[PDB]
Amino acid sequence: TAEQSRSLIVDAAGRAFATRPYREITLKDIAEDAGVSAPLIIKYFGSKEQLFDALVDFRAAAEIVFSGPLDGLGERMVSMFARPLEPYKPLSLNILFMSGPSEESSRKLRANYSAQMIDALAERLPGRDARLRAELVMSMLTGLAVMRRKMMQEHATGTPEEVVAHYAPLVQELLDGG
Amino acid sequence: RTAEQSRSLIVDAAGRAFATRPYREITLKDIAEDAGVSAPLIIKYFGSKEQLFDALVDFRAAAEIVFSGPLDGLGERMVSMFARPLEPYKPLSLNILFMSGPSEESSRKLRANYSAQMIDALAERLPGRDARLRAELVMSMLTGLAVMRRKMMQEHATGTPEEVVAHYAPLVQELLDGG
Ligand SMILES: [Mg+2]
Ligand SMILES: [Mg+2]
Ligand SMILES: [Mg+2]
Repeated sequence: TAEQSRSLIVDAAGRAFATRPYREITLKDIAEDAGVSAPLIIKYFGSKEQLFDALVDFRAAAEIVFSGPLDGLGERMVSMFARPLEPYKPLSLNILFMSGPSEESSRKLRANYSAQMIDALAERLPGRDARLRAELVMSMLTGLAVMRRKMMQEHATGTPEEVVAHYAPLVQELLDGG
Repeated sequence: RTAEQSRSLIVDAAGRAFATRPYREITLKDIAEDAGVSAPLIIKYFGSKEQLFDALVDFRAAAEIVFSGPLDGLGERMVSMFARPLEPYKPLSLNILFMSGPSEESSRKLRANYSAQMIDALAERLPGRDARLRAELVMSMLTGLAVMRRKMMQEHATGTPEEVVAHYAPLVQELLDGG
């Protein structure tokens, strides 16, 4: 029912917002990609703007990325960001890149990312400069995914475990503090 | 002023345009308007829109700047450059890439150039095993930092550049030294 359709819609909307300029996207485009009709996107989400708001609520992402103890969190996060996924993931940064002169959509995304992603990590870190360190962790993780998935693509060297071996201890140093 | 200074204005305006709007939505007229020069002047110095684009995505000068000097202390020097609070569309490498899309010719040439001129150029310098991977990870860290601070965070980026160096440069230096 809603479950299978909504997931198809969210999936299509994320792709759309992460790959095309905000100002170009219609609900009809999203519906066509989702294999649904536009009216039931309006039923479940109300408007394009509200659909966008759902896609820039980062609370679920933070629940996935920061799950579990700080011990070994570096390696768990790098594993996830080292997976060779689509060039438009993570959605956070890719939707941001597609904003352009859509200033309100960019503003909402950035405010939510700071509160729901960065601060969610910063709250958990021991020691001094927790906020700065959380920004640096997300710099490393998002920078890795964008570099590998978008800039390098097939040119990317090394397997995910090799990425983890080199990069996770560095992420873990930021998590641990000092 | 001089030819050299007209060229500087054009390159500045062209980089901004290509890093902020889709390739297809960019005209030499608009670049000229932003630069404060005439479009025929852009043609004199660069030949065409495509050739201007090719100049922008030639990363050899960027590599000379970013990888200059001994490997000793290079991490700190590199984090110092990428920690500066520059425009949200810099670095041009990534921002112009974001404006390209579905492995268009523009995108293919940009990526090939970045791989050879940036990644491989750094990798050739590194001691120890897995040099290409380590160069990719260094650039991941540096570009990730600048995009996060300049584009995502903006006014709410935390810390001065020296504070960023203190935490981040030793990590960059570990990858340079051996991984
Ligand atoms: Mg993210
Ligand atoms: Mg770069
Ligand atoms: Mg070597």
